[PDB]
Amino acid sequence: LHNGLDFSAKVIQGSLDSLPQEVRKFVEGNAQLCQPEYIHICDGSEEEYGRLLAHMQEEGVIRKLKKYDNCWLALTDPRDVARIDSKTVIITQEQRDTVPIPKSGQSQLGRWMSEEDFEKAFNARFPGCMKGRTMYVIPFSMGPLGSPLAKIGIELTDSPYVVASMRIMTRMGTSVLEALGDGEFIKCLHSVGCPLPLKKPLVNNWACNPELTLIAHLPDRREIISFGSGYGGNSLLGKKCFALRIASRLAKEEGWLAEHMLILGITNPEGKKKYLAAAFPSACGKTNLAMMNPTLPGWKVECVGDDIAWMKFDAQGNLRAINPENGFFGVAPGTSVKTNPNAIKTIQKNTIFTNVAETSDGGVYWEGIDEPLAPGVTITSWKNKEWRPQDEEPCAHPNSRFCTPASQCPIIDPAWESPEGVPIEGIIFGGRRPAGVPLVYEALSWQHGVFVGAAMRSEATGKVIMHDPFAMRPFFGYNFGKYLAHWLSMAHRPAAKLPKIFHVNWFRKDKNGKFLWPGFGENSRVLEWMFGRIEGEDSAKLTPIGYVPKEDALNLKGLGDVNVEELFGISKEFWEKEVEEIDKYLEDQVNADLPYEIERELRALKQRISQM
Ligand SMILES: Nc1nc2c(ncn2[C@@H]2O[C@H](COP(=O)(O)OP(=O)(O)OP(=O)(O)O)[C@@H](O)[C@H]2O)c(=O)[nH]1
Ligand SMILES: [Mn+2]
Ligand SMILES: [Mn+2]
Ligand code: NA
Repeated sequence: LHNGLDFSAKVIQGSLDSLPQEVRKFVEGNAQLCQPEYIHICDGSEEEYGRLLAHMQEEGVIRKLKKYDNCWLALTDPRDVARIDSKTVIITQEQRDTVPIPKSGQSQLGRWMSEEDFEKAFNARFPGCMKGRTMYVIPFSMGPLGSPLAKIGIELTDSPYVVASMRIMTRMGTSVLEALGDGEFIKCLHSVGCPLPLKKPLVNNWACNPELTLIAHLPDRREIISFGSGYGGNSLLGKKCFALRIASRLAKEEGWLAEHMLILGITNPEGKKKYLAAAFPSACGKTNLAMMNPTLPGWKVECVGDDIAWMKFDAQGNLRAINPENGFFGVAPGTSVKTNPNAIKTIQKNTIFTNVAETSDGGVYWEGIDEPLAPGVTITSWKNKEWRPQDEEPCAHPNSRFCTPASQCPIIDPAWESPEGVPIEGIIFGGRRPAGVPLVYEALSWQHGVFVGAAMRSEATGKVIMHDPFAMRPFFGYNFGKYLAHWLSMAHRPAAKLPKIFHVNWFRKDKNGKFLWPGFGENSRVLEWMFGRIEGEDSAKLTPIGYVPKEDALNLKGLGDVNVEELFGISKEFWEKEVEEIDKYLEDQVNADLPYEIERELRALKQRISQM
């Protein structure tokens, strides 16, 4: 009767008419709601990318890092990398489907919001929120195009930084739209929450709305709706919202697993290769392991992924894993030639850095780079101030990131994009435990291994030790007890070849606070032991917590005087306290949804400890 709800006049790249019907409805419906000035349907081309970077550069949104080949630096409003799992929620009809109902306290395992409450929140945020801005339409694949394990999303965003970063971290553009056709997709809606004219002053040329920041997941509607943050997991909606929260619920429904795991391939000196997955929390070194440079001669490690694993048993019973990401969104501080040489070589081109320091010669700098600068070279911190080594403040934000293409990693695995995925033979859990937990132990069974994941604890970074089951505490898409049952159910599947489960601790300290294990490339010696155990080698000693390496089973040559007594010590007094703490945690936090098999493993461990 007038123009309908036809936004064709506002399209500045692409065509609404060429979009699949349901994608068009999603775009136009949100264009009506958010009132963007323009619509840009991303094609994923190199020209689109380069021009958007130059535009952001011209506006002061990012700076070019002149030392490198096509690298860039964004400095955020410091409010936009504050703690916001308080503002991260999942909407379902029933709270219990999202989190177990705890016995004593508040839940640590997720944060539910009612549908009613969410609709009020949404109505208070999104209407007119993109006024004066371009709505970018990002078609993206999580996983290799045409992998039967891949899933597709469409992200609408008003942030060019999100567009640039999603090109790196996902497969993005016209080829995705063509692969999608009329199939299902996850609807991803994002706004920085700063319509023009700006109602509040812009800090550091970084649009955000901290007071209204809210990151919502609606698994029954296949929707992620995120408002007010331009940063990381809040804005790149593939990264955690899709990769873990939505995907874990899809996995539950469909019979697969979505996990906070690296995936690596390891080849021995006789050419035999195995793939392993490992779940460690933030600050516990997944990215270091995934890209490891092994010290043991004749061994090779190659990287499939450093953060997310989507895993499904195939008809032959093999546990096939893909990396659903297209890049590495890695913590910058602590990355050096020493700790991650392969990362150092990946990130010197075509990489976007956020919240690190800049050197006067146009390079990057951060705590732990271990790379001295020439006299006269000066440093600008992530707060855009002159910075000196003898100051209180760090030069980079402690969780600042690089965002780099996976294809550039010099040890990227030749099957990192194989659509069928890679066959996983081992799953590793671990965190930071300064006391009591040995370097490595092996679980006694699948059920025991699921308990080991469930019981994971890690020192926060007096000190505090917190539970982080499966390294998924921030990320469960649904009730953690039901997740445990889902894991346990894999054992009753036809022909499943259940991988061996291990627990590691890189972080045990002696009584003066010194690390007992050197770690990093030396962890290859632990992987050698795991490799042998998967192969059935008689290299294990039974203990109350699981199997540990026999005396002399680990290759310790070249390590000198490693204190093996302390590094492998298992104390009854420590483990008595441990099991009690785990018992109380699971009772409180999982309560009526704790599977029988987990409670049984808890009872069994308590019993074996009692007989020490
Ligand atoms: N002592 C020791 N520290 C390690 C080792 N591997 C990694 N680290 C430490 O782990 C930290 C880096 O881990 P992150 O990159 O935060 O961990 P991540 O698991 O990749 O975290 P996300 O990217 O947030 O998922 C640094 O403090 C490293 O020094 C190791 O083998 N030994
Ligand atoms: Mn990482
Ligand atoms: Mn992570
Ligand atoms: Na900035």
